[PDB]
Amino acid sequence: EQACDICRLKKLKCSKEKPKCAKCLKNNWECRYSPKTKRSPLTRAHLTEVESRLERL
Amino acid sequence: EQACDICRLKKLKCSKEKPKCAKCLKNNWECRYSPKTKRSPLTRAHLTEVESRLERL
DNA sequence: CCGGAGGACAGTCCTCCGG
DNA sequence: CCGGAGGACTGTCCTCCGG
Repeated sequence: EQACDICRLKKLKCSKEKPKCAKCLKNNWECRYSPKTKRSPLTRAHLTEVESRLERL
Repeated sequence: EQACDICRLKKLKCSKEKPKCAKCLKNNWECRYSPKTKRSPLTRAHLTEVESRLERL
C-alpha cells in the first residue's frame, strides 16, 4: 500500500516494488519507502487542553 | 428530537416531544432543550496552529 | 506539477441501557 | 447516578487522478 518517498513527494502512482520501484529503478533514484511519521492525537481532549493551556497564560 | 437537558444529565430516555417531554410534563419540571454546543474544529491545522502557538510562548 | 477526488479509517458526539 | 455500548457523523490521511 505505501507508495515510495519520491512518488509520494511527486503525487504520482507508485508501482510499489521493493527494492527500487519502477520509476526509481529505471531512473537510478534512491528508493526509500520511509515510515509513516507519528503525529499528536487529534482528540477533543488534546485540542481543548492545549488551546486552553495557551489561552490562560 | 434531541434529548432534553434533564434526561440528558441524568442519562435517561427522552420522548423529545416539544415543549414538554413526558417526564417534565408528568413531573412538573422545567424542560429545556438548550441548543447545539458550538466547539472549536477538531481539524489538523487548528490543532497544529495552536500547539505551535503554545510552543512559541 | 500539484490541487483535489476518492475513500477507508479514526476518533467524536449525542443517546440511553442496565448495573 | 453513571460507564460505556451502539450509530450516525465529521474530519483524517493516504494515495493517485487529471487538468
